[PDB]
Amino acid sequence: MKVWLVGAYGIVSTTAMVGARAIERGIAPKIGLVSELPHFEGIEKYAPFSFEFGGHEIRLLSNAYEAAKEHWELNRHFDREILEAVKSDLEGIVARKGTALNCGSGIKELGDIKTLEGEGLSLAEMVSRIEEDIKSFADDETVVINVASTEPLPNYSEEYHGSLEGFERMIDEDRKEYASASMLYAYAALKLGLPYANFTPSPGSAIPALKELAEKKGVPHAGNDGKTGETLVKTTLAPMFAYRNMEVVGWMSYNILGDYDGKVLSARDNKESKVLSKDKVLEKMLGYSPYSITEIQYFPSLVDNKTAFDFVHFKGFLGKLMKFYFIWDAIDAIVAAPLILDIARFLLFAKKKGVKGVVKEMAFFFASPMDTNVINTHEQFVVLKEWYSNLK
Amino acid sequence: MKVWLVGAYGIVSTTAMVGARAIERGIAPKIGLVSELPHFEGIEKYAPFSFEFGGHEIRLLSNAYEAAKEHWELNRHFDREILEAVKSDLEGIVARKGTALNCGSGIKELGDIKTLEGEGLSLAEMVSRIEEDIKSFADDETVVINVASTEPLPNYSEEYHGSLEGFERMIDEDRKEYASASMLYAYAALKLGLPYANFTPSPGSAIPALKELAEKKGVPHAGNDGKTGETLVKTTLAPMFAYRNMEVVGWMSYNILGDYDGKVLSARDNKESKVLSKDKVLEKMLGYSPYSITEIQYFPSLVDNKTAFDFVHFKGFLGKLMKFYFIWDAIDAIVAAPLILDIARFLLFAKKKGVKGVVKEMAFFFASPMDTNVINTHEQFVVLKEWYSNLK
Amino acid sequence: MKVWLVGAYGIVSTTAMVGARAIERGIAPKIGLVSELPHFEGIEKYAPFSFEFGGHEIRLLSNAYEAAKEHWELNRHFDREILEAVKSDLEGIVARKGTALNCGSGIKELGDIKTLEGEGLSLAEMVSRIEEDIKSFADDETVVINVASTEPLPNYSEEYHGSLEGFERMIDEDRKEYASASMLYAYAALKLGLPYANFTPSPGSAIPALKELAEKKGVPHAGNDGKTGETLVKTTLAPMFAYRNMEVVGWMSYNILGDYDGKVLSARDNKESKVLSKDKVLEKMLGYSPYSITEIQYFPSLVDNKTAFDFVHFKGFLGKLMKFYFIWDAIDAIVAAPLILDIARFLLFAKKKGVKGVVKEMAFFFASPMDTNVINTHEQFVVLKEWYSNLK
Amino acid sequence: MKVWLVGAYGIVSTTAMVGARAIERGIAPKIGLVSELPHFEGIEKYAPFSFEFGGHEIRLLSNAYEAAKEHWELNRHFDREILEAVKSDLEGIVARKGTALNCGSGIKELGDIKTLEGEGLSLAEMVSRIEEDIKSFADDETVVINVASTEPLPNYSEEYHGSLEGFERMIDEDRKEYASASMLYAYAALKLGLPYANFTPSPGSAIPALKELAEKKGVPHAGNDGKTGETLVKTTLAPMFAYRNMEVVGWMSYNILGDYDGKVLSARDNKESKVLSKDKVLEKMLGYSPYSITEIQYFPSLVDNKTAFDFVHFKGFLGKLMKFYFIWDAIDAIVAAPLILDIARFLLFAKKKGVKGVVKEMAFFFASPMDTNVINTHEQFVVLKEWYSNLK
Ligand SMILES: NC(=O)c1ccc[n+]([C@@H]2O[C@H](COP(=O)([O-])OP(=O)(O)OC[C@H]3O[C@@H](n4cnc5c(N)ncnc54)[C@H](O)[C@@H]3O)[C@@H](O)[C@H]2O)c1
Ligand SMILES: NC(=O)c1ccc[n+]([C@@H]2O[C@H](COP(=O)([O-])OP(=O)(O)OC[C@H]3O[C@@H](n4cnc5c(N)ncnc54)[C@H](O)[C@@H]3O)[C@@H](O)[C@H]2O)c1
Ligand SMILES: NC(=O)c1ccc[n+]([C@@H]2O[C@H](COP(=O)([O-])OP(=O)(O)OC[C@H]3O[C@@H](n4cnc5c(N)ncnc54)[C@H](O)[C@@H]3O)[C@@H](O)[C@H]2O)c1
Ligand SMILES: NC(=O)c1ccc[n+]([C@@H]2O[C@H](COP(=O)([O-])OP(=O)(O)OC[C@H]3O[C@@H](n4cnc5c(N)ncnc54)[C@H](O)[C@@H]3O)[C@@H](O)[C@H]2O)c1
Ligand code: NA
Ligand code: NA
Repeated sequence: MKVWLVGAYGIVSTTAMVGARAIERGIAPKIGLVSELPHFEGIEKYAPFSFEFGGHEIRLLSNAYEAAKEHWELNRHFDREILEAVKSDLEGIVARKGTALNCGSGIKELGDIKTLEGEGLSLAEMVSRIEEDIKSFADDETVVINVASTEPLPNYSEEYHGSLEGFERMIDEDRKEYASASMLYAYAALKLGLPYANFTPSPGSAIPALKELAEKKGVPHAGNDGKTGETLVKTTLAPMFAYRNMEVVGWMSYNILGDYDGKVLSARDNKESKVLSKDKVLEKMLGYSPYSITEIQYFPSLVDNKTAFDFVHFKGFLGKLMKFYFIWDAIDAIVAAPLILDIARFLLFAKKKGVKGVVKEMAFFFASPMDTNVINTHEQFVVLKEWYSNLK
Repeated sequence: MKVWLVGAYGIVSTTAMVGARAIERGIAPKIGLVSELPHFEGIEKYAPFSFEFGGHEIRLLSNAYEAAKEHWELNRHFDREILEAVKSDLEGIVARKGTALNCGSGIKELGDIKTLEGEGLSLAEMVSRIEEDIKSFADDETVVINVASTEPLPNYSEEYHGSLEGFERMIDEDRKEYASASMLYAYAALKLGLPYANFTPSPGSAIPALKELAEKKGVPHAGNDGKTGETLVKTTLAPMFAYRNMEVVGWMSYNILGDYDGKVLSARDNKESKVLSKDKVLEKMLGYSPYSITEIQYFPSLVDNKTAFDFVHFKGFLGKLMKFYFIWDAIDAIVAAPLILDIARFLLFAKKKGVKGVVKEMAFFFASPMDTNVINTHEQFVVLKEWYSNLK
Repeated sequence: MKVWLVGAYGIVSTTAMVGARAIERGIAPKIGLVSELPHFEGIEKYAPFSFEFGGHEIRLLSNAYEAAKEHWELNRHFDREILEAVKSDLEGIVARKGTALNCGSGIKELGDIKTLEGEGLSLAEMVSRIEEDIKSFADDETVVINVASTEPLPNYSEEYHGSLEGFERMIDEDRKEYASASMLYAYAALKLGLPYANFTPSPGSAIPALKELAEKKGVPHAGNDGKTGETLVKTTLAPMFAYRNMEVVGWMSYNILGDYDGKVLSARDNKESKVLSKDKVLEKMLGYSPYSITEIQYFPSLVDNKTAFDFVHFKGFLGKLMKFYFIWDAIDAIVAAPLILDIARFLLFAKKKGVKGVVKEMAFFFASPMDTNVINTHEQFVVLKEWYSNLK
Repeated sequence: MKVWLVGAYGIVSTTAMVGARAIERGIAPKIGLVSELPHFEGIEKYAPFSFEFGGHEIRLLSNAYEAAKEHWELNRHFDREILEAVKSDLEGIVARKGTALNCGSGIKELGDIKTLEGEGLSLAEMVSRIEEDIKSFADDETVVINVASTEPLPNYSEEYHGSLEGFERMIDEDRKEYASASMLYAYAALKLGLPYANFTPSPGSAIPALKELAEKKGVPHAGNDGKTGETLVKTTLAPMFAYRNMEVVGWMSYNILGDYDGKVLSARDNKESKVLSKDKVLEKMLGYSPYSITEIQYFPSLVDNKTAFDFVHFKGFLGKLMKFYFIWDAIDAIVAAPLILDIARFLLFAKKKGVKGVVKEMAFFFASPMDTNVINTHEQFVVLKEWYSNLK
């Protein structure tokens, strides 16, 4: 299958590419791949483990190997022998210039960038380049996945976001104020009849306009925002207090990280998308609102080794207060990268099975899952297993 | 309903009694009570929130109020106004002298004790006092729950434990070597047609002899070992790694506590029952065996404020190792005490609904649940909800 | 001796008062009192353990017992028997209405307040009430200590802060813009020839104008900002990396707390005083600047139980990076309150020994110590011991 | 200078060798070297940064490069380019067969070993091989440092350990029962007039017999047991509670590690040497005995990445209990290896300055420092600085 990655030179993107190749060459295990669990045996009938890659970027590098290597130098998150083994493969992956339209002040942290909008292109002209890029690469087994930097909250517009007609009128009118890069890539993917997933808390296809487009086109889509680390633990652990009839009175989540993701998320406007995603999970599992504080701060020495410190203050029998602490220490690209490959496979599977619109049953992968109130990790995994079984 | 508590003067026992009374008087909330979750509405039809208490003990105190107060002085785990409010009530609860037969070297840590066996009584004579004590208290809504100190592993015997006939032959023969206090209390309870639960990892009714007895008598029973803190987190969290196809390579669980439970568990023979319970959970959820280390050490300054430190070392994508730490800081009697009341209620419910034998669907309460391979906290809670629904 | 406490109804203030009385009555130990260490034996010759209290406040309560009780209800940070024992004593302590001039937006978090400036009083008129309040209480063994809410950074003024003449010209001119409450209380104390200490990071007497005043008057003064918890650990631990020739590349300090101090510090302008104090310590001990992030966030369930999470990322041999984490869990008023009594005693001692100006050798108590580059806790304690020895 | 390393193929030993070479070649910084702090400028006059290596071992490898590489494969604790750069250098370092006499049951965990005693050699014959090995390598700038596996407590003997005459009588009598490998290597080193240091808690030269020998020969010696991680933090932090007149009521230290050191220390007899060293530090800094629990458990996934979890329970003002937690996450060989080079340099310095007997002022490096009650890290560092200054 083919995967078009928006933000193709990112650490998550390049690790997914390195990882695909290393597994295909038989020099890495299948650990971390949800699609490789016994319950999903038979997936390879519709979505075998075989990947070709293309994508959009705004940072300037020659190919995905120079990109993967840049990240590897700072993080060393796979062995040099894996880097060497996948070199000629990744050297052949060359991203196309994309759009960073309305992607927030955090974008400046990426350094040297080139964009479609910086060429003077209108919305219609940008959509045409984006679509030409993708359609030149795409086949009948192609999926588009957004792993680009996190955008700020979009400028609100009922008219331009509320219906596909309104959104297409937005493009016709070149009303850039109400468009963001993530909507334009999603629009392009769905217009081309290609399954789409959003690994970020940027809007992407999560607006009614694009939800309507996906349904009309009969195209499956999924998101938003990878649930890889702290939020995974949060949606696994929070239910434990509810099952035991305890009240969570306070929940602190402090996340520190470096690298390009920490760098963009350090900006107050970009950060807001992520912070809301992380916070709002508690109410959806508990029914009520614990005093919740969630922060992300740049901490350059950690690079891609995002560390989270959580503190849960909870009441039990006779109103007595008690304390739980956790510290999560992992490489963000390690927990994220296989999920990209898993999502591509589940999207292709769903496409072949005639699924269209929001694949709500893919909630398990996401911190802000579209069209569902299933947030509990355990319930989500059951829903994913049962969905697949019902379609296999 | 009536509850006979073996280890009636313990901190868990006395807190359950204090808590029952405080709720009944309307000066405490219902927080911590699983039987009070919306899904279990209607339980009060069969098991209303109303408790009378008796029990067995070996430590010397006048009544359960002097006992509750002893623990309260060191822990202060409920307000003085709760202590005062429940005083005359608990003053009327007077334990009967029980047996500490083969309850391990840790028993010495309890200080001044008196026992049935120290009177020179045979197994048959001890069973008769135990049964006379219970039957004098019991009615048709009475349950027996063991919350006594944790015993060592029992002396192995196929003959005396393997069948009810063999066990009754053991008593007839006064073969004390193959009996423990927890089996004798369980035997007495089941012989009297009373539902029984074991909040400890002592054998209790978890031997084939007594399992056979419960079935024959048509009596429901449950256990073993309250899952209140570290083991709860372990059975909630471990599944998260499996769902994400990660390998747990190492799991450290270090528990430090004081008070009488830490004191008895400091003894190497008693400790073994608990350590096995805590450890064996991982394999049953994962399918394989992470390098697992579990320890309990006495630490007197903490008193009943058991603190656990856990460290999970795990592999993900491309074999990369990552780290998760947690620290649990709670009052053991706070997380345990409502479960005693919940168990009494669910046992009475099951009794009225014609349930008999091991109530495997009560696994949710226990670290070593009898007759089940359902260990996952989420699966256990679903099983408990579905069980109740199917019987309501 | 007598102690005038600015912010007399605060949790630190009222705990110091409760604590003084309880020790004097012989129902509490002397634990926590630096002035009670063997090395300071003989202090009682000049500053015996004997305290009378008065002070300024802006929150509305009848006396210091109602104030201490308000905090005790939420925190329970000493036993009810201590509360009862010190009741009639604290009932006789009645604060006088003070000034909250330019004390930042965080002041609004205190609820119902009354102030001198809200009466329409000029700077000269306010200074006269403040001075009349203090001088009516003061004797030849009286000290003034500021434990009021933390102020924002003051409005900068070379002219009005740079010399005593400029500062007195500020008052004559009623130029409120360049005055804050903490400077006015400090001015009043020093004008009255009374030793002064600032337990907060508010400016207080730490401006050249007031430093000049203290010298002229021959009066000892000390500050700023109690070093009680996270910053104490930081100044104890940081030196360990320097001694071992390791480079600290990153230091995260995250502090969460509730109660009135967390409430005022939640305001972005007030918070800035504290955050700078906490951060700048590293450079002064290390010679260089680790990437340092320090935050304080309100977290109401913790009340006065401030919890800090720190993360130290450090390089050693061959440039290899390593990790250290700590979690501090204490009651802020517990670590602060004895230091108030200690400071009063050391200030009276210094006064009797003819010390005047900044008592730099009291650095040990403070996170922003005036007139010194001694920050290391170990060096500070040696300096304090040697200072006292040289004057005893 | 030359350094003879007992346990030459260990991870600490081989990292010190790799590190020496990498610095000398100018491809690594001087971070981690105490001898490279500004205060020790001028050391290079007597002990320049220049190292040749030999040593004793019992595990079977061809040379120190194959040994360093074995550890590097599992730990990756320096870059492959460092490994490559120092290859031909380390290939030329070939250990001589040593003795593992009375080195405990933990020795079995090392796998395939060959020893002098396994040849049938008496004590006198073994001492002669050990001495011939060392004297063939040694010059006038040679030091012997023990970095071999930790031994159990020795068999007690006043006669054979109490005086040099008694110890030499032990050898003459071939009384192996009262000798251990570490005493024999130390004896050999001192008999040859060579400075000696013990990086382990094995006895080494810390018996009166050998202390007497070192004095007679006019030879400087140092130890015992590297203070690199948890014990360093403990001796840095404990003083903070004393300075503030707080009582430490409990201190938990839990250490988990893998690799050969964790493997040998997993044995109950070997472990005892280390556990006593770690524990006894508190009393020497505090004057009293907090309830202290210290454990070391094998945890193979961590390899040389020893992780410690500490919990400090402490009383302050009014007897209120408070909590401090730390987690130490480092590579043991990283914090240890430069100290080996530092110790060699300080020993050579002391030798040239006419120092003889126990160099008590090297306490700073050690968890069980010989001939001193200075345990506080801050006091130790001052003593080290002042010692050097007084001799430079
Ligand atoms: N565990 C995780 O790493 C994780 C978890 C949840 C969400 N996410 C989200 O996934 C995304 C990728 O994470 P990452 O660590 O790889 O970040 P990254 O910065 O390394 O990669 C993102 C890439 O996108 C490019 N980019 C930014 N805006 C673009 C645009 N408009 N069009 C095309 N390219 C653009 C950047 O130049 C960069 O190369 C981020 O949004 C992140 O917040 C990551
Ligand atoms: N969170 C928890 O507190 C928790 C969780 C799981 C299991 N448990 C188990 O529940 C039990 C109670 O815990 P606790 O903190 O109340 O301990 P506890 O020591 O305070 O109470 C146990 C009581 O049992 C009495 N006893 C001991 N052996 C007896 C015997 N053979 N017959 C009659 N009485 C006997 C003791 O004197 C004591 O009063 C322990 O076995 C404990 O390990 C507790
Ligand atoms: N461990 C610690 O508690 C600690 C450590 C370092 C610094 N401090 C500082 O000490 C101070 C007291 O801490 P706390 O917990 O008692 O806070 P608190 O809010 O309980 O007490 C401060 C009191 O000052 C009063 N106040 C505010 N502004 C005033 C003004 N201008 N004039 C007179 N009264 C005023 C408030 O009404 C309040 O009663 C705070 O500034 C705090 O940041 C505390
Ligand atoms: N941070 C630290 O690594 C640290 C801190 C304090 C103390 N120490 C001590 O330093 C020593 C070395 O630590 P390590 O991690 O390198 O352990 P290691 O096991 O890797 O190295 C020790 C070497 O000594 C050899 N050995 C054992 N007994 C011997 C004997 N009698 N004669 C000659 N060789 C022998 C072993 O084969 C091994 O190669 C251990 O005793 C350890 O406990 C280490
Ligand atoms: Na805690
Ligand atoms: Na870590």
